[PDB]
Amino acid sequence: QLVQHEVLCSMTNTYEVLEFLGRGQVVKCWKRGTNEIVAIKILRQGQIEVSILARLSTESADDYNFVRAYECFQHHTCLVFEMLEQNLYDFLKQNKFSPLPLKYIRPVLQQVATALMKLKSLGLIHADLKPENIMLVDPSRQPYRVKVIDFGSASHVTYLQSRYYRAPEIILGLPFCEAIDMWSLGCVIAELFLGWPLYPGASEYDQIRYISQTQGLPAEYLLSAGTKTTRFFNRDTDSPYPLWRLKTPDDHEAETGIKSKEARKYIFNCLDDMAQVNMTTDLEGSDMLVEKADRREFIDLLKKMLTIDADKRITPIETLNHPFVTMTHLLDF
Ligand SMILES: O=C(O)c1ccc2c(c1)nc(Nc1cccc(Cl)c1)c1ccncc12
Repeated sequence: QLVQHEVLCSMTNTYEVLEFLGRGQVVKCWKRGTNEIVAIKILRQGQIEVSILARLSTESADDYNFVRAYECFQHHTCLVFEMLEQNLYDFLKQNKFSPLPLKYIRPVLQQVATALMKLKSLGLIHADLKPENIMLVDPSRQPYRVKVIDFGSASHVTYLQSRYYRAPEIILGLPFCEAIDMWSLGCVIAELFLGWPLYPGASEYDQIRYISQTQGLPAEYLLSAGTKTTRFFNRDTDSPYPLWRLKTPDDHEAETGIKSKEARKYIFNCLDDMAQVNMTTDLEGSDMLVEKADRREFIDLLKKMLTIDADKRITPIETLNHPFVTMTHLLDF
């Protein structure tokens, strides 16, 4: 867990520490001799990280919108990163949790989907995509330019992801791949759209309960394959063709001690019902057709990212081709 004060020595530079950033740990340091401020992270989970940072060090961090890693050096192994400004949670919070308009959501989506495409091409799973792991480079001089950070959970093709952004296959204990990151991306853009997480479950039970209430139960063939399914669902009869039912909150609390909570600011009966919420009424004529068409494309993309079966879930390349991202739906105006 190390300690603090001032200064550290690289294999190629020297870094004076100025400020603690959070708990491995991350610290803000001055690249001595330059005008650069950098973020240094001080950590087998480190071996996997450095290797993946290495396999990406050869790729274009700016082109694919993932954080630039400069050098690795032991001192405890340290990792030097470019300094970013603000993660998406602090952005929303600093904005009093008001919705983000779609026109600003679109370029964030496009940059993160691009990074996911780069990761899928290298056979890599990020496994911790979430608003804290997406940072605005400079919200004032480069508005809405973002970098994906934190490959500490990353892996090549258990208990993964941050719970609000966790895919059904991880909740249920199914086989999985890089598709889990696309589910997290859907939860991220929905949250920018709402100003609040879509599925803020306080436990894995509440998480799959929220998802099931808005999207229906996962299909029987998924439930029957999951190693964790019976923690949250009962077979009302034996297979073949069990009648799968979600445990009720009272029943689930009774056998578990976990009390269910209500953490949602919005409860949708289905994802289509999102399309209308928080729209500007003042829009006149052709501007409102634009907005209504933008929202239809956005929920259409959102539903394909939040497809419960990972085999049917849209891929990064295909979202980069979706009209919400490309804006071909707006040419009809
Ligand atoms: O892991 C990385 O790749 C990683 C890479 C870059 C940053 C980071 C983590 N964490 C930051 N802040 C932060 C905020 C809260 C908790 C923690 Cl542990 C760290 C940060 C800030 C400014 N610029 C780059 C970073």
